[PDB]
Amino acid sequence: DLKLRPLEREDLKFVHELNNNAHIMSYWFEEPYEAFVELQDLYDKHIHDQSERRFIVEKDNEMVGLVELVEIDYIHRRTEFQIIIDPNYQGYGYAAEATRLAMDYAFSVLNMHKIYLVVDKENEKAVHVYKKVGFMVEGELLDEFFVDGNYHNAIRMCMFQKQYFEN
Amino acid sequence: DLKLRPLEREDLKFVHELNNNAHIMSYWFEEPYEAFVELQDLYDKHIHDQSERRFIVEKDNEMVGLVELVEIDYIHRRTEFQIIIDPNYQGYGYAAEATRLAMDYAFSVLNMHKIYLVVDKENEKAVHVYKKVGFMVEGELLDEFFVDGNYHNAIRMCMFQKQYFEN
Amino acid sequence: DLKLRPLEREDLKFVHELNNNAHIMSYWFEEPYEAFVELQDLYDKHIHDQSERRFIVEKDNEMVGLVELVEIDYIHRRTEFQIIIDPNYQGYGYAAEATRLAMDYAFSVLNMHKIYLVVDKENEKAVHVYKKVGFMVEGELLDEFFVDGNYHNAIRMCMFQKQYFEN
Amino acid sequence: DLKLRPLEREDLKFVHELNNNAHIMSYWFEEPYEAFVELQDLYDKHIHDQSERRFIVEKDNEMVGLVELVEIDYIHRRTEFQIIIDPNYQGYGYAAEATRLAMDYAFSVLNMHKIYLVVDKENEKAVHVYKKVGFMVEGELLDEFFVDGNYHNAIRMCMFQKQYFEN
Amino acid sequence: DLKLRPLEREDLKFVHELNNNAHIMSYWFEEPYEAFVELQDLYDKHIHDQSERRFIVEKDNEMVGLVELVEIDYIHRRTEFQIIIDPNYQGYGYAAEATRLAMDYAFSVLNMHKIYLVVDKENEKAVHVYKKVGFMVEGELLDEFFVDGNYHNAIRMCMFQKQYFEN
Amino acid sequence: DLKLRPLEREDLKFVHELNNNAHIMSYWFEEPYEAFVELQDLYDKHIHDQSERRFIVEKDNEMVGLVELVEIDYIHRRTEFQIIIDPNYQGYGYAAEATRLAMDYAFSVLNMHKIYLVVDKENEKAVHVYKKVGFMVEGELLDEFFVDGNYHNAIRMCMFQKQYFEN
Amino acid sequence: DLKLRPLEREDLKFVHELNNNAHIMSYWFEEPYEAFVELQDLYDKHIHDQSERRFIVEKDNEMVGLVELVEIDYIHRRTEFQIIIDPNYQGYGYAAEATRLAMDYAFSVLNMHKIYLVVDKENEKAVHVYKKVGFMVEGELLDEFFVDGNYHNAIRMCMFQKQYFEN
Amino acid sequence: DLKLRPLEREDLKFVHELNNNAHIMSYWFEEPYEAFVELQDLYDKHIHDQSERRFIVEKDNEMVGLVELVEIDYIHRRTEFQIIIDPNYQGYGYAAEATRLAMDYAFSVLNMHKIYLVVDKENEKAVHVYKKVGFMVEGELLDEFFVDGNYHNAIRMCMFQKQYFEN
Amino acid sequence: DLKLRPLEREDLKFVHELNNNAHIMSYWFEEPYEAFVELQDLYDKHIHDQSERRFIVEKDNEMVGLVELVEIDYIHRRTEFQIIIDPNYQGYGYAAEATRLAMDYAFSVLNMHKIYLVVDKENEKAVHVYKKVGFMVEGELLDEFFVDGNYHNAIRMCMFQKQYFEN
Amino acid sequence: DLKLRPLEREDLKFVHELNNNAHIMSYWFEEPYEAFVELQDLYDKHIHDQSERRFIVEKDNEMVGLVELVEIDYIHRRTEFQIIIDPNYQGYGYAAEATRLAMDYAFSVLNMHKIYLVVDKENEKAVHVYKKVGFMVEGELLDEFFVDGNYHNAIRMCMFQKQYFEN
Amino acid sequence: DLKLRPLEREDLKFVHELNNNAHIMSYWFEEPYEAFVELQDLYDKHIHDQSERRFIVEKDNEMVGLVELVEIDYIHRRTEFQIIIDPNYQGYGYAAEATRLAMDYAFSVLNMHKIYLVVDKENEKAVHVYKKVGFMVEGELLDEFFVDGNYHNAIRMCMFQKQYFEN
Amino acid sequence: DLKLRPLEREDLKFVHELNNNAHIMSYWFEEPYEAFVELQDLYDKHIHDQSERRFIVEKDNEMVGLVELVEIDYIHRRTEFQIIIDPNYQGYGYAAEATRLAMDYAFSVLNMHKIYLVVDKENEKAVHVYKKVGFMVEGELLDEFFVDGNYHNAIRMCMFQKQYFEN
Repeated sequence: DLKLRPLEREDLKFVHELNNNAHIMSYWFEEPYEAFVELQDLYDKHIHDQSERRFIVEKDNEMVGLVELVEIDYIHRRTEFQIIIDPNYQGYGYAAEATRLAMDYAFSVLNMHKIYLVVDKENEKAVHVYKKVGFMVEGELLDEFFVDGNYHNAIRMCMFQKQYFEN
Repeated sequence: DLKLRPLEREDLKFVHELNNNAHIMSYWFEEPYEAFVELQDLYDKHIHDQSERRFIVEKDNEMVGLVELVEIDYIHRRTEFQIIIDPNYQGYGYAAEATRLAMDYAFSVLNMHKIYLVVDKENEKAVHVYKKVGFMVEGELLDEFFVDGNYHNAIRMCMFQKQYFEN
Repeated sequence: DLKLRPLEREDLKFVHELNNNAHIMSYWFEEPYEAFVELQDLYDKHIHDQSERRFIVEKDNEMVGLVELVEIDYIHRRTEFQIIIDPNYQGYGYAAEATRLAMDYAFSVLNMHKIYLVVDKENEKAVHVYKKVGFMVEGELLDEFFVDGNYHNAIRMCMFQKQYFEN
Repeated sequence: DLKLRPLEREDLKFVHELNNNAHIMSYWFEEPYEAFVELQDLYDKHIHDQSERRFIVEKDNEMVGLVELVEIDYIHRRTEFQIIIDPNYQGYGYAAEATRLAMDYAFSVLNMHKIYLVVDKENEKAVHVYKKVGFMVEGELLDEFFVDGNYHNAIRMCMFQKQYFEN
Repeated sequence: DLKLRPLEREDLKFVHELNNNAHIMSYWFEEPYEAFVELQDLYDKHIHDQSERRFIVEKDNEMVGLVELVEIDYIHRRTEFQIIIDPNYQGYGYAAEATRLAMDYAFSVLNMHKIYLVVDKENEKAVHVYKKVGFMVEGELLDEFFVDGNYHNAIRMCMFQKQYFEN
Repeated sequence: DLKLRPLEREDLKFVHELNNNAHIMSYWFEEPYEAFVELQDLYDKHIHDQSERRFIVEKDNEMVGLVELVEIDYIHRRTEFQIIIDPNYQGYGYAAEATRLAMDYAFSVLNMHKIYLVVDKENEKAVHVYKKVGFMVEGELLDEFFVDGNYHNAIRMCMFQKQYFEN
Repeated sequence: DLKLRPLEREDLKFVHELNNNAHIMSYWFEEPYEAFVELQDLYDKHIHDQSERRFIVEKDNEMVGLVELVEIDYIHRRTEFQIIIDPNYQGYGYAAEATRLAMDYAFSVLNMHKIYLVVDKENEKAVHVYKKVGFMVEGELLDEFFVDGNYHNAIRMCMFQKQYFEN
Repeated sequence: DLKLRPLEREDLKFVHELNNNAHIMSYWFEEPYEAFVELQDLYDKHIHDQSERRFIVEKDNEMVGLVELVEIDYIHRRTEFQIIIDPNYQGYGYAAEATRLAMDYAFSVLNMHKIYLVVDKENEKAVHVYKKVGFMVEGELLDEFFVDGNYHNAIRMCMFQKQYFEN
Repeated sequence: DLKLRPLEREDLKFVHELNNNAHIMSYWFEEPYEAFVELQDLYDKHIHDQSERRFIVEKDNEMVGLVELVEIDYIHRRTEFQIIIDPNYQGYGYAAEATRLAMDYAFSVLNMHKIYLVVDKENEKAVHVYKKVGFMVEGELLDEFFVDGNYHNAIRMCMFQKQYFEN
Repeated sequence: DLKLRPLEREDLKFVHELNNNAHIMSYWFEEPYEAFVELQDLYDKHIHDQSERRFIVEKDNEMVGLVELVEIDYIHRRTEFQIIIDPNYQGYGYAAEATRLAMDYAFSVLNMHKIYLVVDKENEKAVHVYKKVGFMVEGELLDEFFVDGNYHNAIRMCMFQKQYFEN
Repeated sequence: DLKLRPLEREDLKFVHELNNNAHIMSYWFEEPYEAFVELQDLYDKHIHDQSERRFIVEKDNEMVGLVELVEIDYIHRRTEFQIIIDPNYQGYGYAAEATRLAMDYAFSVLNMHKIYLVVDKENEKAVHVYKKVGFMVEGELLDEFFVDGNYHNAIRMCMFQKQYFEN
Repeated sequence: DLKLRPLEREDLKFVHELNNNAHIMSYWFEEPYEAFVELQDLYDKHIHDQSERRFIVEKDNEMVGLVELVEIDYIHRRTEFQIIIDPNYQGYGYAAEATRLAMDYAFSVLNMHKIYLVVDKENEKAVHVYKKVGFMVEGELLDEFFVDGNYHNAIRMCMFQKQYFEN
């Protein structure tokens, strides 16, 4: 069955391969990086930084994706969620299960009150998967991302602890 | 007439006095601080950090407030705006003029495409001043801030470069 | 009226005097200290450590005591509380008022779920103060502290967020 | 026969595996860690820190678990005890034997006056093991740990030097 | 098909060979270097410097050249472009294709307003390539470079964002 | 008579005032700075950097402006020139005299082959000053600077060693 | 009445004056020192070292001597005791009272099991004062100290916690 | 024949194996250590420290034990002696020969005036071997060591240079 | 054909072998060195130092010598020249060709105005090769070098850029 | 009478004032400097560097000039000599006396074999003073210095130990 | 009466004046120094170095000279002695009295076996002083020091512990 | 034939073996060392220290001994000499030949005026070797070295430059 495990430094190569194929502008603890050694230096720099928690999503000891809890705020008890899945594993529905795992970790382990995520308004699939797992649309950010030649809006969706526990 | 000038280290005391009276949870380059020496250490640490630009708002060589451009993104050309004015100067309408100064700096000097801000949904004054100076409501963030005993929603408002230049 | 303000480095001298007359074995972020320069070095070392919050409790710009929230756990949302009042102010009831200030900060600002404290079972007046302000006895720790020649029991008392909000 | 030996750096991998399968929120000298390199850096940082002693409990040159004496206070002569046994060894009674080993070390080598431990009140089998080896119930901590979705009480149990020497 | 990928540290050897056969006076973040270890030290020093972006241009997992965006100015939104192709690949037109790749990255990802480059006025084939891909002649710099015994003029050529988007 | 002297650290305050009233986006060894302590740290960091030479232009022990030779290239023997005069001294012709001083230093002391400068094409009075002192127009840079709301062209002007020596 | 207080860095001068007149071979955390700046550097180096505790002996806010607990062993619960009194205060019997204060601190605060001291066998006064306050002779060390031209034996005397508490 | 040689870092493993089997509380330049990497760090820290000299005791290039001269005092010309022999080599009488080697080194090379050692009063074998090689009983230290559940006295024995040279 | 290439750190061994057989007093950036690790440390220390440029002289990927441009003065545009050739390659006339290569680099790449060298007045071969390639005698330095038992004079020879370009 | 004394850091200001009025290109341990703080940093960096010795030339506790022994070679026993005298003291003949003092120091204290100096061939005064004190012309360096618009030759003069001692 | 006291850092100025008027080539822990800041840096570097002991010799709280014990060898128990007295005090015999003070310190405190000193064979008055206080001539070192133009012999004189104790 | 070569770091092992079998108290730049890593650290620390020169004396690429020039004084032009030959080579006369090699280096390369050495007066064969190669007896040092139980005299022998050149 699908599993989460803490992200190890030895896994960074895999992570890089991910961020290579999906996009070109990747960040680590909100600092931008392009090359693998950049990613390694940021990892070493933020080794004990508790503002972000990252998990490898595994299927029978096989690395199939990455879950990221970023901008963790332990006073307002909220965190932003980001998920990436290897395109060699699309169709198995792993996105929803990994999102559910991350929801369980954030609400049941981290004792968070709110989870939120931001998707491009073109990616209607992402909006449907996230509505599937229980997210509600919270806002529409105007020209939030300059994507390949022009500005794109984004959908911010959110979900809360007590709503999650009762499902 | 009202003026902006670059924030100097020697001004930090004033800043602290501000953040003392208005709230209790203050940040510097997204790191939290309580005491004055904490603020000084963060200032020294982020001295050349260009992700945030801060200005003292002056009235005839008198310090009346603070303007902050934070989360500056030079690729997506956006920045978040925060303003604080000494309560010994409320009524003179300095909030709107300082916001206009910051708008001019961000759009005409920094060449930003978008400015946005976030206010508590209780502060209906802030919503009206910002609508006055031309901001449009962009979203409503749900239980975004734990404020003195319970969660509060927030209004995210925004404004764009070309809209600004034509007014 | 009685108020809290963030502990500044320039206040450490006052703190030292307190911990000198009241106790002889004092700690700073769980490290022991005796001399003033020890306290200063510990302060500088733990300047941004968010596991402890310290406040000077002031009466009309006069320093009257110290409030400490220590062992702050932002996942289990609990913190231990320690209070010291200058013995030149007994009778004004400043202990209970400062404890109430600290309760408001912990429950309404820090969003804590539980506050707890430990007192010597000899000091029945502290137990009476804390029962007054709403703490409940939670346990009795056996021979927890070696006090002036022999072991003493201690009372662990606690209070919870919603019970505080309903009173 | 079962034995203790000092924890070596080369053993950390084993330790990690333990803390991975048993828990997800693990600490090293009261600092939290998730990944293996985090554990290694914390180990290196607290190499000579005498506030904690850790032992590998071995059965015929085979690593079967971990004993931890933490929060060692050499003035009040007390320490908290934590034990972990690989779940591949339930039934051999290794928990009680390792706990007895740790008692002998703490009382006969460290010259401690008191040992205490904290267990979830759900795990009645740990309470039974510790009552077997001579621990007495000392207190019940209310909502001390947020465990998988809700707060749990905890049992604090303790044992003293002369009572151990007479048994 | 021809592609760009982020320059890795492990690629520096290839880069060196390029800059050795093509030129003898090479720079890295505007600091001069001759030997391989010089290049490595400069790379390590400017690892997170965002004023330059470098890409390996690859043809079917084979390293065929180097693209450099230097003097990146995120306020005036302009960058200088430099291209190198292994002389073992003349005729395949890789210069123009790599330049087009770099244009797409600069205008569509970096949100740049202007790209410019400087060529020796002797190399009319580079001027022809750049005119092909859409660059316009902007100026003639007088005796800008001392080349093999005497001074040479240089052609500064440029291209703008909307003109690129409409072609 | 007007004279040049080496820029001292104790002069930085004056420099700041200049760059504050004249511009808002100022650089030091091509790194941007806003506040005074930023300028001081940059000065200390580039103390022995020989790529830039800065002089205070003085009139009878009175500080009247700043001359900067930047981007000094000792192989191609060229340098860019920047001049600032306190606006309290317009009419005395100090700009041209200071520029002549800088020409003498660059051509007769530094043994430079070429001097160049860049001006906004709006400022026809600077172009007139520089044409007076012997500079020739070399090029027109298109939309090189984003100035107060829109892009401006710039004039690049230059002068050579032997032409200077024969005049 | 006579008092102990923690040794402050600002007191080191006084300490030096002591160690100047009594002997010529003085140590700080078992490292030898002669000059005042040597003493200051050792103090700074061992600032948090808990193997030695030092107290200023005060008479009505007047510095009259020094108490030192050295070679503190928190496992075997023993410490060596050293006392020095300003010769401008001999006759008042301050030696015995300061020794009694130090005994109370070691046995009642530090929870020590044994105190011991070593005196030259010539100093028969020291042997009588220490026998007065309850020390028993424990051993005679042969040629233990080379004193001003020849070797001297030493008397090691000791006293235990339970013996102290019952007097 | 039996030999001494300087202790090398590469020998530390052997040393650890010794201190593992004999006792559980081991020190290096008076700092306590448990694990092998702790021992290595202390060795590196005190590499040039001349207050202790350590020798490997060898029998035909085979490591059979360890000799330690600690607390070396070059002014009073004395040193404490400690010897450990692998229990796989008991019976060959190597203890006395290694002690004789160390005596020769201390008196004939180091020019020491006095050697002393401390043994548990239970180890009557150690007292007889040391009396055999010429040590005289010097004192009996009361409850000097907390050994496995209760306090033990110790015998301090010593021997002098001129007495040694004449035997 | 004979070639120059930038000196790499991996070549230092070869260099050492050279400086071993020819002389005994060798320098690196004017600091003296004897052993190989000394040379490596100097190389690492002066890695980016542009006051000296060194080239390996190669014959068909075979290392046959070393060219050194030292005391490079970019203001007076002069540099001292030193050449060393492996004695296993004497007779092929490589000295003159390597000197010609270095002349071309200094005059045509570095834009130097003057090259000079210093030879022992005994080495009449060196004077003839250098006169062959176009050097003119510039001076005779008296007792400039203490060579193997007595002082030797030296011949300083020089050549200029324009003289070189016209041959 | 005229005196030499070791150059103190507190004298650097005077030195700067010298190097300000005479020339514009000044060096310290062969590194170039312009500003006073540059000179201070070089002084601190080369504080124990014995390759250069500098003396203040004093007339009745009044600072009148500077003597520099540079490029000191302790193997070939030679040093270059440089002298600067305040123009407010020209005519008193202090140049020759300071040169004689420096000659005595170099030959009689430093045990040097040769002193040499280099002067511009225009300064015929310097050649006559140095011939006066006993220097012999050793060489004429061609276009050695680029001086204010064109190249100048230099005269290198020298003098030897035994010649000096016999006068 | 004449006395010794440990050399303080604040005394270095006095020391400098001494070594300036008496000599010109002075050393500190065998490193050479000329200027005052050199002496201060050397002092700070060798602060805890026990190979040298320095004393100010004082007459009624007035600084009259310097005593130095250098090259202290605690194994061979020997030290070299150097003495300096302000020339404003010749006739009072302070040299011999200070030398006797130093003898008492070396033989009675440091437990040295031998003291030795080296004087120029010209100074027969120092040889007479040292013969007076009990030194014996031990050797004549040939051309040991280059003194003001030529080599001088030196007298090495010595004294031993028991001979001192019997006089 | 016998030759000298510069001591490399990779040779230290050999050196250690020498100093182990010949002596037990060995020094490196006058700092004492026992173990191999001590020697390595001392070597690394004094890598560029020019006060000592060390050579491996080799016979046909075979390491046969060590030559050391220590206490090199470049002002008084003297150095102490120390020689060690592997005892597996007695009879070949390598001591005298290596000493002659060292003489040639010191007098003909280093331009030294005097060489001196110190031998135990017991070793008459070293005195005979050194008298053979031209050393003259200069002095007899009394009880200079504590050797294996008692003090020994030493012979100081020397040789001068011109006497060497005439033989």
